[PDB]
Amino acid sequence: FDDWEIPDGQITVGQRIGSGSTVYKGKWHGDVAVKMLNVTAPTPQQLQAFKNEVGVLRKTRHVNILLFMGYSTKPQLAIVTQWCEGSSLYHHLHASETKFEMKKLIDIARQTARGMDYLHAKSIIHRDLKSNNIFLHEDNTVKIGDFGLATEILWMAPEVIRMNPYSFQSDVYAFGIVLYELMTGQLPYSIIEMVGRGSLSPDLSKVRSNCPKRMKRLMAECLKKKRDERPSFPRILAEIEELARE
Amino acid sequence: FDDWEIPDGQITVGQRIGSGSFGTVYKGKWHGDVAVKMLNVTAPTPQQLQAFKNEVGVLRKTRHVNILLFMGYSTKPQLAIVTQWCEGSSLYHHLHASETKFEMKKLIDIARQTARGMDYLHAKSIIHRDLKSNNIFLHEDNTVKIGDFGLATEKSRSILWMAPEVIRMNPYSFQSDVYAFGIVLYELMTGQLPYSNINNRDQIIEMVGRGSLSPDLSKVRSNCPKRMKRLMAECLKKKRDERPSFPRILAEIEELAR
Ligand SMILES: CCCS(=O)(=O)Nc1ccc(F)c(C(=O)c2c[nH]c3ncc(-c4ccc(OC)cc4)cc23)c1F
Ligand SMILES: CCCS(=O)(=O)Nc1ccc(F)c(C(=O)c2c[nH]c3ncc(-c4ccc(OC)cc4)cc23)c1F
Ligand SMILES: C[N+](C)(C)C
Ligand SMILES: C[N+](C)(C)C
Repeated sequence: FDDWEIPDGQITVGQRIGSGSTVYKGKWHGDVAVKMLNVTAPTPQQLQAFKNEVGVLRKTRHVNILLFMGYSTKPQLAIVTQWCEGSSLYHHLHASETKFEMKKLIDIARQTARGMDYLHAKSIIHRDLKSNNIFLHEDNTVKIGDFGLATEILWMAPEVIRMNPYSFQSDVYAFGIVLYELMTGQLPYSIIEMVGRGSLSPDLSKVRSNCPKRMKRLMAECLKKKRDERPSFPRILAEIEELARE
Repeated sequence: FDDWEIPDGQITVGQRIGSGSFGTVYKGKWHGDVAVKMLNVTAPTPQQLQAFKNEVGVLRKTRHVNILLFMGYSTKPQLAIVTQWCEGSSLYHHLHASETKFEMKKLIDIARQTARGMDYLHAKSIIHRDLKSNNIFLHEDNTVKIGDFGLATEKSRSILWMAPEVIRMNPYSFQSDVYAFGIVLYELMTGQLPYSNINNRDQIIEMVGRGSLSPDLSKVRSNCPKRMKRLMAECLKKKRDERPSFPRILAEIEELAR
């Protein structure tokens, strides 16, 4: 707690970047990102829950997840992480329209899976995984974010729509959707009633022609309508590592 | 300009930033961060190349802290211009997208640095023609840098920033640059663009062009100092001959700031 607190005198909040689970670029012993949560003058109960989550993030460390640097309470709850100069995967794919070579697509998927596997090995469900939460850092690594505050549509699993209902398996389906994004350059269904009941699912015929057959199949496994039929991240990750070498 | 050429083997073109004046802007690497503007030209004819080289000729001799530092050019695979990177994006993005709220003193500072940049360009016989918030950049070090002033003679041979005589036609001049600067001041002091309520282009053109419609000065901040508002109005005069020059604009600002 205390040792991770970044008093508001120590940090310069800069340009507003956008919204997630509200994000600014900032300064604190170098560049950072600061997420301002929608809370000021927290009640003791909110403060407590917040301290609990910061308790989890404190102990998370992996090259493929956003590095946690500290939190603030005044004037607003906030979370500070390292800055990712390469914007988000969502921005790269659907806005600036960057076209990565298939090697790079496979690489991004792999790094994402490494971070997700790590989170899950740490008993952290993401619940919100999407191309918007996948940031590209200057060193060319990929960092998953927005996994904080655990205990507190295009990427949603059918069971998560037709209400837990969240689970590790629903995370896996989100990752399937990200794979779809990577291999079609598009978002799916480009509704709730139809995906929830399993008569509508992402159109896999759309995927790139040079997408390796094992990637396409893994995407399909991750996107299965009944969650028990989805592969865990340990197996997802091994399968990606095998095919990337093959 | 052999010495200013940057062959494609020396630059790593990165993420697309957007479409500025004359071309498309990417972030890149060349002995550090750079911006590269890719012009809409590949396989230039000898005449395009020559025109482009003359322009590089001007750019290589320009140097002022309130204008993008020219770093060099490429001819292949496509014509390109390379300049220093501005980590703070554009004035336009700050005021209108991320709705950053500057204190009045920074607003005045931004107006001032821009004036210093514009004054510099004009002292250099360079007409901007495209001055707007979209091409006024905020550097990491908190300086402002004007861009898109490259290629003057090629433009020679955005309606919201356009002086009347430019709309109702080459009617470009130093004075129309001045009118543009006035629109930036309007943006700075009102936090908004002019004619915001008017969802129709050809309306703005016809009326502004004829002198019956002009930016609404009643919308400017309470805390905006009288001389700044006055200067803003002098800059926006419909008759180009009644606009001050940048030497006068800059001195007026230097003076009201103190
Ligand atoms: C340990 C993680 C805690 S968390 O689960 O709560 N996630 C978290 C916390 C705080 C943040 F600020 C962010 C966050 O969004 C970014 C962080 N570092 C970035 N670096 C760069 C861009 C970014 C630039 C430009 C963009 O273009 C629109 C998009 C994204 C975003 C971030 C975040 F994900
Ligand atoms: C010597 C001047 C020659 S010129 O007349 O041709 N101008 C010129 C040349 C080449 C360029 F790349 C640019 C140019 O646009 C930027 C330059 N350095 C930037 N640094 C940062 C953002 C920028 C980030 C993020 C944004 O967020 C949307 C917006 C703008 C743009 C530039 C430019 F103005
Ligand atoms: C402990 N941590 C620095 C890895 C977040
Ligand atoms: C010489 N310089 C124009 C690049 C500054």
